[PDB]
Amino acid sequence: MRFFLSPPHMGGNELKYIEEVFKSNYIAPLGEFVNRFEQSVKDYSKSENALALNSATAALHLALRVAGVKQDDIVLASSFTFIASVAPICYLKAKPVFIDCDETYNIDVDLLKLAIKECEKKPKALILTHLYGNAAKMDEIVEICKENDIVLIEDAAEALGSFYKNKALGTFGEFGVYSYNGNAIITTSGGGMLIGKNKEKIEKARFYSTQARENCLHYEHLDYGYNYRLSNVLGAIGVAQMEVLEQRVLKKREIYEWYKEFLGEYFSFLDELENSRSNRWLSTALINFDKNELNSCQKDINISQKNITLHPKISKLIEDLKNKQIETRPLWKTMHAQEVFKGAKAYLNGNSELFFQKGICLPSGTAMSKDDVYEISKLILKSIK
Amino acid sequence: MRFFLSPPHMGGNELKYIEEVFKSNYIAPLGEFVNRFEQSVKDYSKSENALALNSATAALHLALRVAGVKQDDIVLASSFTFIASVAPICYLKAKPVFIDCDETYNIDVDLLKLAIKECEKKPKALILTHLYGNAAKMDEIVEICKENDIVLIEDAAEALGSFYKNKALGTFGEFGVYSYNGNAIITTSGGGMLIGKNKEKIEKARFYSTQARENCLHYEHLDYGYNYRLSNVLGAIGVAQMEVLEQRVLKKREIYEWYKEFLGEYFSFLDELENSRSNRWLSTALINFDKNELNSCQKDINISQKNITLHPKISKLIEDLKNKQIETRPLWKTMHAQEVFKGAKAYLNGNSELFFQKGICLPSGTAMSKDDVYEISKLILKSIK
Ligand SMILES: CC(=O)N[C@H]1[C@@H](OP(=O)(O)OP(=O)(O)OC[C@H]2O[C@@H](n3ccc(=O)[nH]c3=O)[C@H](O)[C@@H]2O)O[C@H](C)[C@@H](/N=C/c2c(COP(=O)(O)O)cnc(C)c2O)[C@@H]1O
Ligand SMILES: CC(=O)N[C@H]1[C@@H](OP(=O)(O)OP(=O)(O)OC[C@H]2O[C@@H](n3ccc(=O)[nH]c3=O)[C@H](O)[C@@H]2O)O[C@H](C)[C@@H](/N=C/c2c(COP(=O)(O)O)cnc(C)c2O)[C@@H]1O
Repeated sequence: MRFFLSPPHMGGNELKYIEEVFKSNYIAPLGEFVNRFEQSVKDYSKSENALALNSATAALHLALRVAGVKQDDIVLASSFTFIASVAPICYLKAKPVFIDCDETYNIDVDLLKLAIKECEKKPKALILTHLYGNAAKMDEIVEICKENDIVLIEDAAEALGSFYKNKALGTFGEFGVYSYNGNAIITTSGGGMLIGKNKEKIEKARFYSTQARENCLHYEHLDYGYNYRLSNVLGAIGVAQMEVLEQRVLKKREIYEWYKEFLGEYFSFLDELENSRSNRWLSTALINFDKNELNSCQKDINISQKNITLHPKISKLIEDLKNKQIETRPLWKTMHAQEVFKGAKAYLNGNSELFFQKGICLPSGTAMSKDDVYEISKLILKSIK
Repeated sequence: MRFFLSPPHMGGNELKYIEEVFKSNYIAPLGEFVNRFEQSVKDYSKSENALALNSATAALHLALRVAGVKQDDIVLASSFTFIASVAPICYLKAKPVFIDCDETYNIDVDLLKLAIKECEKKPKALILTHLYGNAAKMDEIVEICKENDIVLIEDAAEALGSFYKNKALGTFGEFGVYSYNGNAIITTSGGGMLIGKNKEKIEKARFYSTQARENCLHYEHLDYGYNYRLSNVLGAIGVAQMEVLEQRVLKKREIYEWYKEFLGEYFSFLDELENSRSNRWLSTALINFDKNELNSCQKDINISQKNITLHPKISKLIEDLKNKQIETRPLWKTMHAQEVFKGAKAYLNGNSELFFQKGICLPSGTAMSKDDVYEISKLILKSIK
């Protein structure tokens, strides 16, 4: 393939810091660059607490554990998301209630109110995805969660570098998670950060992350925990990648603006919320789309596996570009159509399914030039007419 | 500290292979060195299947999941072990039944038979620790598990490089796990390998390891999974470390033989099983110990948190050596005395608690010379008389 969605983009101080790790001989999930990695996420996000982990999935698992979610507790979540977001609900055997999205790709604010209202019992938490870097309607969701005493866990796994009203996505919730998996805006080759408001709670996540050891020489355990802690070698990568995070954000936004410029007449590019700044982690576009097709229903279902057919120009577009060795992908297939979540409760308004029909993820690698985006865009244009 | 239990010992091709990873641009939990890492574990262990993961804890979690352990299923396990071994029982909300150890530090064979006999229902699996690299009585345990249709999962997390009757520890069970955490005989700075007999099953673990995706472009999920997959950068480390594994094994055994030579008159060093080869991951020694103190009881309890006092010469020995900047540690404090496992069923014969009293983990780093071991040993001798 010539172009991937969002491959690694390295070329900083990664090797240099890794060599410092080798010199230290802390070849372990702890050490100076774990610490520095967490410092850098605090410096950037302005969250006061950060815990370097091996994945954002782990971060969410810990956020939920530390929030006191138990078996059969209700956890609200975004339907329009990647399964990692909600897999931890399954780990804790909590009961997921999935909620459709709005014009930002994120949980719809009125559906949220509906879903909470109709829970058979007070929901304990909400995992809010910020899909593709886009901010959800935070003042509203935050307030709703405050009003209902719902722990907000922002899943900003795709949204490191996104902002709403000058605040880092991740810093509104009690908890925030960022991914540094291989295709994230920056990477540790696999990694994550759990940030949060409560220093005790984060430090409790920290305790869980290293097998729930009491502070003593022998092994003493009042609870059970995990091995979730991030490798210091990978922490080094994290540090060097954090050095270019903002540069990456700035570039992903340029690439999106380019796509808009080359494809604007023929695709719909939904706007980020005024008073936000999406990291545009992937540039996405909707074909044959009118915003007034949104909210074509308001219902709750028990989920069944559902086959959703791509708009024909999307499936052709994917195939055409694949033949020219350009990776594109459908938008995330809603959890409300997934077999894994058979039986679980979901609120629909039609939107996530409609986005899956008409949407596409475009190559958004920050190593691409304008000319790259240009040649990709004209193959996209060739394909559709 | 001048000497740690088992720090990283690098100095091979680690940086070289990491640089190859950077050149590849697979800065992700997949790629060539993940693959090569798994190949090397197959070449060495002779297991036909290997799955590179971020920890041995993950490996065990997957071994249990894939074995079909469900909530409230009984899982037998070693008491004398590190909590990571049994934490996955907790993840699946299975019911642990812990079993005391014999003169090898591993599950006693008769107690095992007892515990199985008295289970309120057929136990689904057994997680057998091979403590400190030492082989448990495999022909017996294997047979017992076969007879009772118990899935044997060897926890060889500490025993990479150990053998029983010419077979790699890890390759007797349906599943085997190895750790490459920061203090293991070799390291990836955090990592593990799930090996096993059944290629389907291992590949099923593989599927779970990357979020349980159906093989298609869009995201389609019939089940939920994890993010457990190992980083390719760390895989590179694994490959280069696997190149010295046997050398390390050979060295750990030398160091043990040295400790025996310098401390033999004053400590008891229990022998590995004839027709085995322990990796001697840590050199361990028992003070004021007679083998006939073993099996001083045969009872089942419901666990309560129990304070076990070190033999005074052990606690003094630890303090004395700590003051000379040498790390020593007690032996692993049995799960049958841990608060976390309050209420759970445990079979005792006295042995694990007696080993905790009189035992010590000695510095066993493979970078140590004979002179190092010598100077450590005479400080040990100074301390005890
Ligand atoms: C391995 C990887 O990159 N995983 C991310 C990805 O999953 P998936 O689509 O299954 O992965 P693939 O694209 O098949 O993986 C191929 C890898 O090869 C790499 N690559 C390819 C070519 C090359 O030359 N070099 C290279 O390295 C790619 O950049 C990529 O990382 O796509 C998802 C959208 C991401 N989402 C994670 C997520 C979580 C959980 O984060 P966690 O992954 O646990 O940190 C929580 N919530 C939400 C809303 C999330 O979205 C995953 O982190
Ligand atoms: C981080 C680490 O090394 N963890 C291993 C260790 O846990 P713990 O005692 O809490 O760790 P500490 O010694 O406090 O960690 C300090 C780290 O700093 C490193 N270090 C220190 C000085 C230096 O200069 N450089 C340096 O890097 C050390 O080598 C060490 O790795 O000691 C346990 C005995 C190991 N056991 C794991 C296990 C599992 C699960 O394996 P997993 O860890 O999930 O791969 C399943 N079953 C069984 C029977 C197991 O035993 C853990 O893998």
